[PDB]
Amino acid sequence: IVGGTESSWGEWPWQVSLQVKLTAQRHLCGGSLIGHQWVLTAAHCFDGLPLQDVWRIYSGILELSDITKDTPFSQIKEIIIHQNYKVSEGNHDIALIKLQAPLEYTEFQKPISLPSTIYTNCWVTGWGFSKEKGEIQNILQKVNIPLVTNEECQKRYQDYKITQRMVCAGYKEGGKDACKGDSGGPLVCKHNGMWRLVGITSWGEGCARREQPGVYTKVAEYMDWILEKTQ
Ligand SMILES: Cc1nc(N)cc2c1CNC(=O)c1cnn(c1)Cc1ccc(Cn3cccn3)cc1OCCC/C=C/CCO2
Repeated sequence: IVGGTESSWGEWPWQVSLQVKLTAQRHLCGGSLIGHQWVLTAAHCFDGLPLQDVWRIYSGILELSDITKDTPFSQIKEIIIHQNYKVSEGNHDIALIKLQAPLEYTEFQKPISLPSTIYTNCWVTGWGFSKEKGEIQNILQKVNIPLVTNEECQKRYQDYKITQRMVCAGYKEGGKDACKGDSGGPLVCKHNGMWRLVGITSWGEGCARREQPGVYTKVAEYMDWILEKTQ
């Protein structure tokens, strides 16, 4: 997250960290807990070698440095990458993860409600870079960013097709955005006093540049797919 600040315990209780354990262990992507046994993330998080039994999913965590061998984690039972996703391309950047065991809902880990509206009060969170050529951040970062219309987003990225299945968010003069390592995490907005998952963090040209909004997978346009794959 560029231009954000530190979050607090329980503030974003659906945020998870997707890590890979090889000799060393590292955070690769964010995700959103959507049910006891389901996490939503970005398909591109799985672009690397499809190694077996390396992923560890951490929920109810604030600081990456607090993770040790005794910290509990979830494991992957199944990865469901959207069938039409293609590597190095934007469309359908979405994946479901079924966990090996159901997680309990607590004060510190709870699901984000899925969307069924002009959203105000939208936030993006994660442990990604705080600047374009940066590094993973230790404490979960948060930033408040306005949505832009798809017509405006398309005007900013005339070199790509911004589809109705994407949603964009950014400031005209930049400075606040998601970045590398935030991929797969949530873009949440308020409605009726309740948080809803509006987007999955996907892409931008650079990070936080003026007139270059972040591009997110628009969750509402994947609800039929989510319901089909989870039932
Ligand atoms: C979350 C995030 N935010 C920003 N601002 C930048 C980020 C990021 C982090 N995002 C990634 O690193 C990343 C890797 N693959 N992808 C994203 C998929 C992707 C999505 C969209 C597009 C362009 N497009 C827009 C509409 C249609 N197409 C391209 C994609 O992949 C090509 C390679 C992506 C490289 C990204 C480097 C910078 O990464």
